Amino acid sequence: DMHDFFVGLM
Repeated sequence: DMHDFFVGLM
């Protein structure tokens, strides 16, 4: 999901 893009920010 596009929201997963945040997990990659971590």
